[PDB]
Amino acid sequence: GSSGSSGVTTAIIHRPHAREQLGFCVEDGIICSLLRGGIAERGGIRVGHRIIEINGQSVVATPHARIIELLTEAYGEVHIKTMPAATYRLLTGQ
Repeated sequence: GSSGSSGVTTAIIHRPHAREQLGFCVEDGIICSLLRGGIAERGGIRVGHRIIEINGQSVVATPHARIIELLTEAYGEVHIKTMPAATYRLLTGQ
């Protein structure tokens, strides 16, 4: 691609199996720890960043509980949109 708007980080997780862990630990819609040598790292998951959208679904105002049910339902090609709470907030602060 040519038109690139550097801003929100987008990662892609490869979940070939359902009975397989994820590696990345999410807390209140915000990743904290990441499994070393797993998928998250491969896809593009980085702790500290907050989740605002998943599999094409706005979860910025969605309760973790649900977020989990969603991500889980999404297998194989999972699109997780990560964003730094700092920037996001500052953006939607005005």
